[PDB]
Amino acid sequence: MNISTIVSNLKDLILEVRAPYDLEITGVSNHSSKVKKGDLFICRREIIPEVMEKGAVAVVVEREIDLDFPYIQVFDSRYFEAKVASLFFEDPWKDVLTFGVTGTNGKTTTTMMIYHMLTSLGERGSVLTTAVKRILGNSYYDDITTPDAITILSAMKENREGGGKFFALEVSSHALVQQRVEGVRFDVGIFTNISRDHLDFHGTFENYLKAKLHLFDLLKDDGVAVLNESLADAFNRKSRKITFGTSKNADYRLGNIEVSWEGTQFVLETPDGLLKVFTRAIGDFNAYNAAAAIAALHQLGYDPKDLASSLETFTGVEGRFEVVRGAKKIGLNVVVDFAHSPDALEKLLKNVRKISQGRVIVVFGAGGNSDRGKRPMMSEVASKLADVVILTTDDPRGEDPEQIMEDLIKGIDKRKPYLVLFDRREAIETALTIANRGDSVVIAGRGHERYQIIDEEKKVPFQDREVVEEIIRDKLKG
Ligand SMILES: Nc1ncnc2c1ncn2[C@@H]1O[C@H](COP(=O)(O)OP(=O)(O)O)[C@@H](O)[C@H]1O
Ligand SMILES: [Mg+2]
Repeated sequence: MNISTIVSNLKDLILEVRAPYDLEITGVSNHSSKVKKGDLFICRREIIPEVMEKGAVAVVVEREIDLDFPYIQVFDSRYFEAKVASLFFEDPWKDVLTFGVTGTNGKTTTTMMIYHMLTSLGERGSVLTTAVKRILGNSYYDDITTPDAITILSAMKENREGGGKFFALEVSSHALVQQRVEGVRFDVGIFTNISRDHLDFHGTFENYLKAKLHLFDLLKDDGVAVLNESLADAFNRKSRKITFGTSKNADYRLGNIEVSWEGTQFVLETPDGLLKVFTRAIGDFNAYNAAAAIAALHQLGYDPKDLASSLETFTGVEGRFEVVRGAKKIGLNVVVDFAHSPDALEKLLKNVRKISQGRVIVVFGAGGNSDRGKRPMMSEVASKLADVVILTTDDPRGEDPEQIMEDLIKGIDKRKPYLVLFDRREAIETALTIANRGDSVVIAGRGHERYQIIDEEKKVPFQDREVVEEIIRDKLKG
């Protein structure tokens, strides 16, 4: 990539070029920590001198630099980033069936199903969500809540070069703001749901919604919008719509949801046929995720029946309704989830409620340095929908843990039996003991998380699911 190529292709973003038509560019980077030699560095709104010695050929910037150094000055750094990136990796999206999945809820599950449902129906590609990155064959499991434009596009160019014709990507409501995914074009576009409350919230609801529709700008004029029925009319653009839902007039229409410890069983009316679907993952919410997929997928002449038979193998996402099926070995069934909203909490308990023929006991705490006030109402939820509530320490990052517990304690209905134990290890041990023949013990807050973060920097090992299994191995022992 010449600078001549950049300027040429992307001229209108660029305000002023003070740089040789020459400076071949070898890579792109956003953090100083990460600069290679020859890369172009993009300075987001002192460091300039630093990043140049580290080996930077030139630097993008939003205001006048005034330094001896080769620099493209742009109208909007962050946008520019996306766009450049798309070039330097050479638009990896044209060659690969790309999927973007946004919504308030169900991003990860829906994306992961797509992923699973393609590999499983034979095929090779790549997924990239919050919870699971699989870069080609590799499941490079690691640090992916802080990806930018370059990291995503990077990872789509491994996919294509390594010969996969599809990339399944979760489009965070966050990420549409960054503009992380602005240099992309998607072949399909799933929009799962939208909350009218004050979950996932920026402005009013219209600002909240509009920003989530933007995805469909970023959509190939070839490809399709896969929409929730309840958002039918909101679709302000002019492209292919496929609806799903329960209304009798949605393109794909899902029916008799039947959640049980074997999983969600539902019945989906495709607009050419009709079929049983069984996912193994538990939760009624899992039917609008499944439906959204069998739609998007089958909107490319994949035989439905066969797609539907895919979902059978899908056993949820690690840390999301993870049943410790290995607990029946005692006398109990145990659920690990990650719920850190009043909301996910409620959904969970209702589902364990439906599915559980017995008492439901809930171990949870709250994370340091999220909302301080959404805390006592998290307890409020659990105080209602659960027979016994065991309150334990979570990841009190910065926060002093006993100054979290106070905040949580207010929402507990003091009339019902609640129990407070500040050591997660003992909370869990206890709940297993006080719970009976065939009760359900649910542990929330953490999920697949691998350490408990007490100190900003000082953290001990604690895998929620595993400690459970540990205590069970120990009880059975004697
Ligand atoms: N279609 C849906 N409608 C309502 N709630 C959902 C849906 N899909 C998932 N959820 C719930 O929302 C929470 C987060 O969903 P998740 O699959 O993690 O998407 P995200 O990655 O956007 O959080 C989960 O605890 C789950 O119970
Ligand atoms: Mg998420």
